[PDB]
Amino acid sequence: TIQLLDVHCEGEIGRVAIGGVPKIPGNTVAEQLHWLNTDPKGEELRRFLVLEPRGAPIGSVNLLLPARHPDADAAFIILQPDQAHASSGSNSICVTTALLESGIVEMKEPETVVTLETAAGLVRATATCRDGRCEKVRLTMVPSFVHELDVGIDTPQWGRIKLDLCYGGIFYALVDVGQIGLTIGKANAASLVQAGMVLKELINRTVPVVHPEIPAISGVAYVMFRDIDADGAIRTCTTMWPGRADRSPCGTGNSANLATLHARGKARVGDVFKSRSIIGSEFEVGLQAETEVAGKPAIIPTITGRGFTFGLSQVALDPFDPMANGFALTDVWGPLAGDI
Amino acid sequence: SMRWKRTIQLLDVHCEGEIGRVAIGGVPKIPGNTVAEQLHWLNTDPKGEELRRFLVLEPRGAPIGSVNLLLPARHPDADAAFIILQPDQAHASSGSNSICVTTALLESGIVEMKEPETVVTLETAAGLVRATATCRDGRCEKVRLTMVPSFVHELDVGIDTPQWGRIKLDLCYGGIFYALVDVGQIGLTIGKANAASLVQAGMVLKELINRTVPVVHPEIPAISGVAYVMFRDIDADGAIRTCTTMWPGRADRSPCGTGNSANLATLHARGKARVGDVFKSRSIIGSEFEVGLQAETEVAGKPAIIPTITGRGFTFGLSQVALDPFDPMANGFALTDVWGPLAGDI
Repeated sequence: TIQLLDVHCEGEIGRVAIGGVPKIPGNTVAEQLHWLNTDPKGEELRRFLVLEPRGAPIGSVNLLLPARHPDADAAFIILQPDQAHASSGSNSICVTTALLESGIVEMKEPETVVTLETAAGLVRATATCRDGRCEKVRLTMVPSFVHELDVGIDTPQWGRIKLDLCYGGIFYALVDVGQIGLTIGKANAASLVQAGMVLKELINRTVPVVHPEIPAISGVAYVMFRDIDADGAIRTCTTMWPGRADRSPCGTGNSANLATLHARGKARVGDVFKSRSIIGSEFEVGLQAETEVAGKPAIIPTITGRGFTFGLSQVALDPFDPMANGFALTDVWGPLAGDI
Repeated sequence: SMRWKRTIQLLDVHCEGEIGRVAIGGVPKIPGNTVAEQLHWLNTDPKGEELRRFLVLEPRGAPIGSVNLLLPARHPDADAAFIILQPDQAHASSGSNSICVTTALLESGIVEMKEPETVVTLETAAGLVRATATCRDGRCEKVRLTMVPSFVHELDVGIDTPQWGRIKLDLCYGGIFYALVDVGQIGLTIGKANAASLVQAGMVLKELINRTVPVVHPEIPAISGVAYVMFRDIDADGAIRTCTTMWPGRADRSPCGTGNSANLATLHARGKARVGDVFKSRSIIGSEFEVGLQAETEVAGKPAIIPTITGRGFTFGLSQVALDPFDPMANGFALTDVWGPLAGDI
């Protein structure tokens, strides 16, 4: 069996696999990510865990893996219906929360520094702990940077629109939502997701991207729509294949967006912003420092959010289930589910 | 992790792809001294809605699957009682979920497993369901349910629709009320590629029907309203192809036991099914049940039948959920991206 702690971060589910995880081939976490995304056994495992009947169209499964850096408490990789991913703020917060509240990592009060090894690098997480509860977690995200601002693409549905290509631990296309004639709110969840899936297909087909120093991280993962609320918060809706919205404000997406703000002169070291998701849940987003990635101007972002352990689950690793290969349908998985 | 926490313990089972989580420990006391009373309570009391919402909506629940609350048996012949929690309401009856419950009771050992066969009597708000389980080496391989008395209310009820014009449906009962609709009338076939469009049609029809076509069981007032619109067809091999659509908008993954029970009553009324007959039914994902006509009977003086439904349950995991009314999202939530077109009414 695989043992999971079921956690949500600002409404976004991150199941944290804390026991019974199989050995994942690779001498680095980046190699393990590559293996998961290329080997048939990697596909089999992911499908088994994420698709029906064992998985749901919402949430990710975070595989805890052996740390390699001596300062890392654990390593992890994020499993989703599309692929394995290197990075995620909401899931890093879920992993931190699970590690501390399970006692796998010793909880110190008022703060515990937890170090998570990802394919993108080490994520340093400062957890505010009180009375055995991990209340919130401030992530120091990996160096984030602009790939290109104001990229134009032709769309049959909305004509020419512009997006920012950028990196916040995985690659994003950021789109001002007014360009597709929608607004970010709950009532538009399906239509926003439909637009995001059209854009992701177009972008993935025509706009290849790879991290200049980490070959295993490539392609635009998600299209994130952005707007501004009246109180000044960065409103976001990250669209995820085969078609659903992130329930959290999106840590990696905010990290990538913060890099665009900094490039435009709209954010500076020391600034703190609020970001709000489609459901109104919130993160604090900070610009901690400037840096460089392979000669490119870059930043060190911070993402602060809360994790809530809501349950425990154990899944039988029985490959004889008649539904062991897993399935999905467009009723609840989104418009591209037929491609699963 | 859960130290110091109040939890509900569940066995996670699927029946032909349809998830039935079975709550076997830490279920709160549900007020009522009959199961029908407990069903009414869940569907009318604020605390009932609170509990259901907490368990079935995000972040704790997903848009697929049901939560089956095991409850004390009242009837002297019953081994256990249960009620089905879904995003729309609590429901009296479910074929797939009765199979999940039986599987979980027997494999956990809560009910003693006998080989080659164990009979488990489940008490529902609709009546007793006899579950005859084929068992071997500690596994409940498959379950034949004797369903509650099923009957026709009216065949070929006409209804005007803006999209498809006037169409016909059968109003009937298989442990809950159904509108059964030949799927050619909406210009779609039942298949995985049409899941979203079938569900959209099912929801339009459910809203129209619930507004204009009240129904109530003539002897069990707690069971009322058309629960589901089920689309039906016949495959090339003669299987009864089904797609039951569930509010706020998804398809049953199973062939639908209660829906097949209601459909079998319509076949019987049409002279197309007799005592002893057996049919196969297939779901939108191609999973299958055996559907039998065991006997004729009467419900409140009306002609009825006793159907059987045979399918397989499979325990895929265990889960525990913390009952924490102080979670900031204790009220639960849903969105139209994954919950279907009527999710905004949650």
